[PDB]
Amino acid sequence: KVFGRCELAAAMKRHGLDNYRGYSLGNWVCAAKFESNFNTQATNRNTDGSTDYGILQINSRWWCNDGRTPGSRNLCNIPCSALLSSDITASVNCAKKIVSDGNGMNAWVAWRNRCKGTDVQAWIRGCRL
Ligand SMILES: [Cl-]
Ligand SMILES: [Cl-]
Ligand SMILES: [Cl-]
Ligand SMILES: [Cl-]
Ligand code: NA
Repeated sequence: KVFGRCELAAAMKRHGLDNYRGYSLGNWVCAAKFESNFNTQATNRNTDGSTDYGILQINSRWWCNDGRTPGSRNLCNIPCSALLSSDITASVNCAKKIVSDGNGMNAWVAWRNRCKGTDVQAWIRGCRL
């Protein structure tokens, strides 16, 4: 599923991400835009052999099991394919664990390079929330 901007904002808000660990909703929407272009089915292979999955490009090296990343962990305790569903619940719960682990949203390279320090509220402007 390819979400619309406000559709995704509303789904993320319902799942508890607005101001989660101090990150306003616009941060999460911005991160999703530049990580996946709002596409739940996005995958990208990394040089170390891990793969990023889903709307928030969650990495198989630490967070989910895809059966092809030797020596990796599965800290969200999910198959990585669960992160590609049109239902973002799995991705959101896993993202909550990630953002709590210490480095906050810096875990997402696109957020660090393209959202951090910008007017992120613009990503939810106009939406009925
Ligand atoms: Cl915001
Ligand atoms: Cl772009
Ligand atoms: Cl594996
Ligand atoms: Cl933080
Ligand atoms: Na893994």
